[PDB]
Amino acid sequence: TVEKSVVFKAEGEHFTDQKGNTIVGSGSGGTTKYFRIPAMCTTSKGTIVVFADARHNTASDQSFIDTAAARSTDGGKTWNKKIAIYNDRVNSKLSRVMDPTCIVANIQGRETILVMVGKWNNNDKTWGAYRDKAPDTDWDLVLYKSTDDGVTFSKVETNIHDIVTKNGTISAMLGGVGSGLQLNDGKLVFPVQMVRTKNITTVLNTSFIYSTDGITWSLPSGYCEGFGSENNIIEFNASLVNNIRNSGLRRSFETKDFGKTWTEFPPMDKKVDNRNHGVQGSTITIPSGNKLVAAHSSAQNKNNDYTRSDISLYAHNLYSGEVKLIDDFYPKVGNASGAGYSCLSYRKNVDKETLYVVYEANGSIEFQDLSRHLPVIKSYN
Ligand SMILES: CC(=O)N[C@H]1[C@H]([C@H](O)[C@H](O)CO)O[C@H](P(=O)(O)O)C[C@@H]1O
Ligand SMILES: [K+]
Repeated sequence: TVEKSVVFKAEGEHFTDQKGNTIVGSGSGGTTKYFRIPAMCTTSKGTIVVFADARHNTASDQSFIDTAAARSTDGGKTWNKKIAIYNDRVNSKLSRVMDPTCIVANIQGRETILVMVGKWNNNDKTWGAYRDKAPDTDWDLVLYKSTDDGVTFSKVETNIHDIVTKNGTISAMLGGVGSGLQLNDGKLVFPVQMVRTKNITTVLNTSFIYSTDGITWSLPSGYCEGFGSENNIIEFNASLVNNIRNSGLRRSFETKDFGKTWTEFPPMDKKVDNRNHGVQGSTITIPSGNKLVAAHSSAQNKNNDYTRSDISLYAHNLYSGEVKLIDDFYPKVGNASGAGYSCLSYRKNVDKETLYVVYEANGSIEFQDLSRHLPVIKSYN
């Protein structure tokens, strides 16, 4: 409802641990230093829930991180904040939970918010460097859920570690970043990225995990090419279509056999250029009559580097393959320490449609209401 607000302020937030003691970060006055990787979900009550890495000491990936959650019930004007998932606190310099992917769904009639993050404790190198073990012993992928509209989160005892181990060719797995989805048949789907074991020629692959109850998960038999691995999936008729990060042009593939084989999807394949290094992007579908339109956000990256400037909203015509820039909502050069990520959230509650975005803005996480752009996006079919 509000047009724009700051969800998490770099060097402006103070969080407390499980015992009620304040977490003294490296920010001014002992605040959390930097926020990254925003994920957002809107509920049937109109509640906006935002998750993000609370990188307490540094913006670097291998650092002390907790998953923060902010909840707004007044259209994004004010935010109630807290830590949703705490890292294990084994290593004060490296313990972390990171890269959230959320899903808002109705599981057997109960509206649930699921959040999945990767967890590490002693690894001091980038996750893609660990390929000797199946899986890496330092790694874990945890899932938390909220059944009270984002107020409290609880760990879900899942079989995810089991399926990865059983596969035997996966060193580590992570969510695609941003948001997953609930299919028409009710199944929950989390797009995933995976680092394969050393013997596999392809270092990274993309796929997804699915579940009916959110407790028992499955992995399909096939694998999609990895590229920059971060990705989102959308349901289009009887297909699952992904949108993957890649240095240069984004890639898009579709499965018509539920994860067994993937072929490039022309309407979205190589349509948006993120330039050097690539960036994570959010891709969701928006209904228009009895048709669908895909809305997407990622950085134009005008400096062709890690600054990832100009985080923009695009509309993808799934039928014709046309693409159009709808709005450059953050037309600024980002902080090379960590920038460019975003997450879109569309929802139609009763007769009210809303389109929101959450994105990285120089260490902080900002929110913008993009609903005014819906008529233009919805006409792209
Ligand atoms: C688990 C993890 O490391 N996530 C980080 C990834 C990852 O290192 C790369 O995607 C290579 O796998 O990098 C991005 P970015 O630096 O491109 O902004 C920040 C993420 O927090
Ligand atoms: K990185």
